[PDB]
Amino acid sequence: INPIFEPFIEAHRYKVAKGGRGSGKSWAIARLLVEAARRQPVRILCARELQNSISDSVIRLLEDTIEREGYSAEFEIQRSMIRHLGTNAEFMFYGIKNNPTKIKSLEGIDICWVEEAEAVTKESWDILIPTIRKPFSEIWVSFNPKNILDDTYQRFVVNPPDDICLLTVNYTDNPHFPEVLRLEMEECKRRNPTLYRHIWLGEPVSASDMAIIKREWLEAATDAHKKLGWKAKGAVVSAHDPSDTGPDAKGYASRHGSVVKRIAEGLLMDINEGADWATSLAIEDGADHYLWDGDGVGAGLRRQTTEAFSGKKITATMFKGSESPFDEDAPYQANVRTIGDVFRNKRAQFYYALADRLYLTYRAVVHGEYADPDDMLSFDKEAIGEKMLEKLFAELTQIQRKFNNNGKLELMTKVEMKQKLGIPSPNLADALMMCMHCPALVREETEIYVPS
Ligand SMILES: Nc1ncnc2c1ncn2[C@@H]1O[C@H](COP(=O)(O)OP(=O)(O)OP(O)(O)=S)[C@@H](O)[C@H]1O
Ligand SMILES: [Mg+2]
Repeated sequence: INPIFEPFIEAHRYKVAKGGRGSGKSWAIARLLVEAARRQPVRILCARELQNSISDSVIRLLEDTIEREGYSAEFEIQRSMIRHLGTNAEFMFYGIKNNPTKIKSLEGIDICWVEEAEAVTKESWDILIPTIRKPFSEIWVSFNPKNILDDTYQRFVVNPPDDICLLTVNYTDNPHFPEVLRLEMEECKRRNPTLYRHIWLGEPVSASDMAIIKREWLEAATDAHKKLGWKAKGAVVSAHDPSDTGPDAKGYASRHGSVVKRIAEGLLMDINEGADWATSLAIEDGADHYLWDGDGVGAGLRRQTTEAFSGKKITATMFKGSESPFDEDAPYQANVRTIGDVFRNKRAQFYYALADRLYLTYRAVVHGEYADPDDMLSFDKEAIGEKMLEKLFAELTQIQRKFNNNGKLELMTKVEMKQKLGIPSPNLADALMMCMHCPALVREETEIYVPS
């Protein structure tokens, strides 16, 4: 029984163990709760976010603990209950999302153990915590941190309650760390060091101090046009990131003026299938302007792209993020500082156009500061879909500035991100970034004109 957990023996309203995989927190807590039940007539609620069947709960772990220590003859074991025959202590097992009503009605709970608590949503906490209201009752929590902004992390680490005993552990704190897990761990440490730190050292995902777009801006910008009462006006712009020859999904983004309407991923496609997919989406979206990344495997797509739009007045622009910024000799607008003095290249230029729109939108939504909707950006959540919106947000928050020896704004490249961060190429984020750019001049009545 790892001495690190000794503080959980003392009385505290909150006992929270956070750590990486194989750290021993589950075995330690099960052991302590079993020893408590042997000695006090405690009612113990074992809760989790989702319990689709009893096998998803800790009941088996508790049974194994009982048998391991040789306490079997002291207990009654049923499908969904464990009871001590001497104290009448009782364990019960419920999923919060499954049985919210049952949970609210439970009486006399002395200890609540929330396991796998990283999955527990704010709404679940808000249901569960008020029910554990007996004087001297305790809430025990074990979790492997996910994102620093997830409720469980915010609730117990960043903005903690009174009387919390917080322990942080990892596999190095587990004197019984088994070989099978050690092998997985060392394998991971070598293959993906960043992932290893998250999984095995229990470090939550959080924003780099070099990140350019904050999660909270993206949350505010979600349906900002509904929140603030404006609607989409402008051209429809679509963009395609053809990715590479690797596994990473291709990307597509489309907006109608300041309202983003579609974020799509292209899986198991070659370069031509991907271009066909993306140009078809652009047509379906009624695009006036289409861009695609020409810096890599996309450099040869011009003919297929313009062919796909034949007969339709849709501009087609090859975006090369490595090029000097668009309009680089023009004055920069937030002796004269030019756009070219500020941005190293187009990739930086348009990622900052995106970030600037998002920040303005954030200040409008959250701080009530006025801004022209044309300068904002809103995500139409119903149109895009929660699933793809979340995928996009997870990529956008990883886009990082890097040091630049001429004091220009420059971002880590997709290749660098994969190498350093151990993540797939952020192709949805790049597709969205590219649709920030509108270099082709057009009118219903006129030619397409591409100044340069
Ligand atoms: N007190 C102990 N005695 C014997 N073996 C232990 C003990 N504590 C941990 N272990 C072993 O270490 C392994 C991991 O412990 P766990 O408690 O399951 O860690 P964990 O932090 O809950 O892992 P995650 O986040 O579930 S993968 C167990 O499967 C046991 O094999
Ligand atoms: Mg565990």
